[PDB]
Amino acid sequence: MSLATGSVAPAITGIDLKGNSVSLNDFKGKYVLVDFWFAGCSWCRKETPYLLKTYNAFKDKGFTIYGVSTDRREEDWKKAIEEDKSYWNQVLLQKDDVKDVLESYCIVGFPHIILVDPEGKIVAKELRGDDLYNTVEKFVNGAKEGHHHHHH
Repeated sequence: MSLATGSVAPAITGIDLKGNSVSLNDFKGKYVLVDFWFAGCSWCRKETPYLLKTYNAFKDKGFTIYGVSTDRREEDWKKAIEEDKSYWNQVLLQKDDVKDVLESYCIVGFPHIILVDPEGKIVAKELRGDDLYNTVEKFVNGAKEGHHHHHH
């Protein structure tokens, strides 16, 4: 396929709540959940709760949800964050950046969720519902700790 599990993902250029251009490399030290969404997308608004739980539970473990939105307005992007109550790293995709980013990810449809590792590679994707949480938990949570004393 165009993209594959383990392939390096391009850098996204999204504007933060203040107005700074934040890239993917700036969070390139955690498992980055790249969510492609916008206020006009019906299904993204449905999986918001799952992402919200996932972000708050894994942010400290070593994970971060990078929500990329590029709706009609910045005001509406801000509005959508208030609507969804989606408290995570939301970025406003620059209208030109959208073109490259969406295309290059082999993206011609929405929604779409990909799991990027700290090395910026798409480890997994198409994670659905609570499974996106469960899959991050599946990998990072435990069973690789080793319990070197006996329990820890």
